[PDB]
Amino acid sequence: SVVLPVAKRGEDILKLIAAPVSANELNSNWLYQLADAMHATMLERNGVGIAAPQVYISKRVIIVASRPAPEMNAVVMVNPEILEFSSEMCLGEEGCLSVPDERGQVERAEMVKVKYLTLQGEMVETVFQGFPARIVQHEVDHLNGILFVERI
Amino acid sequence: VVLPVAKRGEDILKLIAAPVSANELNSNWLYQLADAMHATMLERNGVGIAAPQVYISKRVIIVASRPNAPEMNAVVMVNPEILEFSSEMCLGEEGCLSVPERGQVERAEMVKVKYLTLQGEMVETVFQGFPARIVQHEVDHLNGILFVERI
Ligand SMILES: O=C(CSC(=O)[C@H](Cc1ccccc1)CC(F)(F)F)c1ccccc1
Ligand SMILES: O=C(CSC(=O)[C@H](Cc1ccccc1)CC(F)(F)F)c1ccccc1
Ligand SMILES: [Zn+2]
Ligand SMILES: [Zn+2]
Repeated sequence: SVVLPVAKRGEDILKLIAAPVSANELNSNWLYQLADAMHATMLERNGVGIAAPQVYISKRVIIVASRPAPEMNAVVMVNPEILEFSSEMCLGEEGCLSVPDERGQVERAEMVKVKYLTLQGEMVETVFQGFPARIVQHEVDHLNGILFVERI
Repeated sequence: VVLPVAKRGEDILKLIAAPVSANELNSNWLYQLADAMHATMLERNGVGIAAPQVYISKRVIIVASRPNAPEMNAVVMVNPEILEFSSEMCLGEEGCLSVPERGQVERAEMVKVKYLTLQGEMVETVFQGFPARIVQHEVDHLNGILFVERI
């Protein structure tokens, strides 16, 4: 697997709205390869999530992978949409692979309901709670051109 | 896979693309990116393409001259760098997949270019005429410049 270089704060790739994955790209070796390189890069940097823009790819693909932090199976999400944010809020320390040695506290929704496509192109809707929810929110923020430092 | 192409107005096209790292050379990832760029260029009837045009902010281009012009084999260039521009200029009709306006643009008639192959071999070559325009156009994409800004 390839470990990819990661963009840092100050690079404007992080400030765009990433383009949706088109229909022809679903279930393609192009998309599987992209996701595998993201995944490998996330593991090599000890991240618990990653977004394509952070590897210079302005496409709506994220990975949510909470691990020590509670432990989940990693989930790849293509064109994710948060359909509902809870009004209940949780605060917690966040970091970012794109913002080396800078931590802060961000208020996030405690639960989100998210609709996304798998790499094959199947639609799934999943509710996230707690730390996994914060990860989803942070990564969707990356796809929209927002760093966490802007929500401190 | 035919990739969607960004259009003039989208910021992805104005960035300075980031160099491809050593780890990506000779990887299934890179070959797959180049294949997808190549297929996209063909489906849109282009003679070149640069990764930023398919939402990938990386310094990869293809140069693929053919009539409607010399016929060449498609060359994939990683981290290309123009080492020299001739002071001799030449004007030619250009179009762009991202500006779907044509225009008459002045280019260096000759360029000397260094790049990496997909396998990681470092290579140097000179281009003349239309292939040299194509190279200049695509390197401009890597530095956030569209041909309409040169008119
Ligand atoms: O490994 C990190 C480095 S940063 C990280 O994993 C971000 C994900 C994240 C961390 C904490 C809260 C929400 C999201 C990844 C980014 F920036 F690549 F998306 C980590 C930070 C805090 C707690 C546990 C682990
Ligand atoms: O299909 C086009 C439209 S554009 C095109 O192929 C651009 C490449 C180009 C064409 C002509 C001169 C210089 C560059 C592609 C771009 F934008 F991706 F780089 C075409 C134009 C002139 C000659 C042959 C074909
Ligand atoms: Zn981040
Ligand atoms: Zn162009």
